[PDB]
Amino acid sequence: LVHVASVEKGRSYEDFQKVYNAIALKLREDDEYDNYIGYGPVLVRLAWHISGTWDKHDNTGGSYGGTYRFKKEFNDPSNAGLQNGFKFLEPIHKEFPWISSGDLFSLGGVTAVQEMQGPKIPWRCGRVDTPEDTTPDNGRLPDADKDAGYVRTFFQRLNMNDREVVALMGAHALGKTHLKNSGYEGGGANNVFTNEFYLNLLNEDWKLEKNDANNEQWDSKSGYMMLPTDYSLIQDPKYLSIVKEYANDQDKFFKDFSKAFEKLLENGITFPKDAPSPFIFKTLEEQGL
Ligand code: HEM
Repeated sequence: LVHVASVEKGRSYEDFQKVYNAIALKLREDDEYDNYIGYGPVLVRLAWHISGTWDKHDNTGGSYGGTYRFKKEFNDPSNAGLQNGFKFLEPIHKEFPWISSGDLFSLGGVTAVQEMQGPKIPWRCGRVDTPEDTTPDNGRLPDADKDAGYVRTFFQRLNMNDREVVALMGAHALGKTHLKNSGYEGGGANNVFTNEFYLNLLNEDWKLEKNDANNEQWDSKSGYMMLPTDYSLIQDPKYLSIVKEYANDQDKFFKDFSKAFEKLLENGITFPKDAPSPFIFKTLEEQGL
């Protein structure tokens, strides 16, 4: 099964920079969402969930088809809460009806990472909407109550190795969990992209507690939390080494995250040899906007 990137007709870097800018300006404007976290974190999660349905074995799922717009995927219990990100992106799509849904969802994640002071994430256009019958079934996104061996095996389906997994998980510096969405009680939250997920794993005094949904999570007195799958990264000796690396090298974390996140958002897509090079968008701050 082959999905060939097809550039939206006549569009070029400047068109997509305009879409980036509209997303970034709305991120600035709609600042009260989720107790003043803003929409950044949920847009990153949305980009990951529309990509994380991919299966390397048959090239089903993945970001290309934009299938999150269909009820089966929109209503996946694993996607609870992401409707907020979809609703955020609705006026963007109305202003720019030419961008494909997969391009918009993935660009939302890139824009959020960069605007939250994260690394530059190169981004490629050309995802094409596919029909409702191409929507992947529920159950392809990962469980949080599991251990390191589960995480490692899960991410093999996405063609990610240990370093790529530990880098991607650093996005859990962002935002919070919400009991009503996922059965996990949120702790201290931020909307600035840093390597503090790794520092928190290594430096906090973690206690294994039960939350009000009767699920186990790791909590600290500082008010931070970790899922069992997060904490597995310091229980497994191979993951632990990489956690320590990223805790001690911000730039390395940024560079590895940027590569893994672009890869995640591009899995499943065949780019023609003459496709445009990846775009690196300027932030609002870099543009003086
Ligand atoms: C084993 C892998 C993973 C598991 C089990 C997992 C699970 C979860 C859960 C349960 C939540 C809370 C949802 C809610 O209650 O609102 C969450 C939030 C989040 N996840 Fe993950 N996740 C994983 C990997 C990732 C990856 C790879 C990324 C992106 C690179 C990511 C980005 C985020 C973000 C940014 C949030 C915060 C959303 C918000 O504040 O609304 N996650 N994740």
